[PDB]
Amino acid sequence: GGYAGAS
Amino acid sequence: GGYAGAS
Amino acid sequence: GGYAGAS
Amino acid sequence: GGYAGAS
Amino acid sequence: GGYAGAS
Amino acid sequence: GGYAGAS
Amino acid sequence: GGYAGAS
Amino acid sequence: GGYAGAS
Amino acid sequence: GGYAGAS
Amino acid sequence: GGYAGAS
Amino acid sequence: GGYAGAS
Amino acid sequence: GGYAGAS
Repeated sequence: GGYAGAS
Repeated sequence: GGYAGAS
Repeated sequence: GGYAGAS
Repeated sequence: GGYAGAS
Repeated sequence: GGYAGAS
Repeated sequence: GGYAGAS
Repeated sequence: GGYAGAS
Repeated sequence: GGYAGAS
Repeated sequence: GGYAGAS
Repeated sequence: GGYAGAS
Repeated sequence: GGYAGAS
Repeated sequence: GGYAGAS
């Protein structure tokens, strides 16, 4: 499983 | 901003 | 399962 | 944000 | 079984 | 089993 | 940030 | 900034 | 089993 | 598993 | 920063 | 700056 975020 | 993920 | 959000 | 999981 | 949520 | 979260 | 894992 | 990862 | 996190 | 971040 | 590991 | 790694 995984994830990615950007702000 | 944004977020995504899965498993 | 998964998800994505953006603001 | 988000969450996912399973078994 | 499993689940996913996003807010 | 597994999981993934992102905030 | 994010987290993922499984067994 | 951003973050990503997986397992 | 394993894991990964990023902040 | 792995990760990458940038600010 | 980030962390990962497994066994 | 940035960081990356894996195992």
